[PDB]
Amino acid sequence: SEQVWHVLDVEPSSPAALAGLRPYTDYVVGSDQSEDFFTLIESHEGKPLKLMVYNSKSDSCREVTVTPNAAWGGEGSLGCGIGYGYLHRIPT
Amino acid sequence: EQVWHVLDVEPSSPAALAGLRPYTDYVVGSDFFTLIESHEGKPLKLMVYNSKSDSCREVTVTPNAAWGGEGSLGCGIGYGYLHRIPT
Repeated sequence: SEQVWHVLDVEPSSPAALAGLRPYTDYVVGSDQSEDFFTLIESHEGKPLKLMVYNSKSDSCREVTVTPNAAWGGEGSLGCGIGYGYLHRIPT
Repeated sequence: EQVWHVLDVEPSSPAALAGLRPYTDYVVGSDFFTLIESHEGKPLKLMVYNSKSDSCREVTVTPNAAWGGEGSLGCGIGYGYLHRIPT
């Protein structure tokens, strides 16, 4: 129940991108109020969704607002990849 | 028709997190300072030209006056182009 979802690649102009979610430095640590991430994203299709987001480089938490939209034009409803806990990315 | 030249970009600043490339990026869309202030703690969509790629891309930055540093972006900005010479 203390699950963390690591934001990976963020497509340009995706719901995720408009919300300001940052590839590989941001982690979704909760909504603003008991549900997991995927059913939340599902159940807020077309509706704004508040999220609490930890960033590793700034080492700090912030509020972010996202509207999932399966019709944004690409894959999914957010247009990002997501990892469980932490995936280790090597900048090359 | 205005353009802003991105200069120095501090490590771990909102501009850095947005992926602003120092000295080669130019904000060419969506004054700029007012727009920054009015988006304190809020994502701002920018259209950015880079001079190595000769291509445009959408960037999203989230200014943060509290980022712990001067301003709320933590980059230097010039109007149009500032002719800096690395020496």
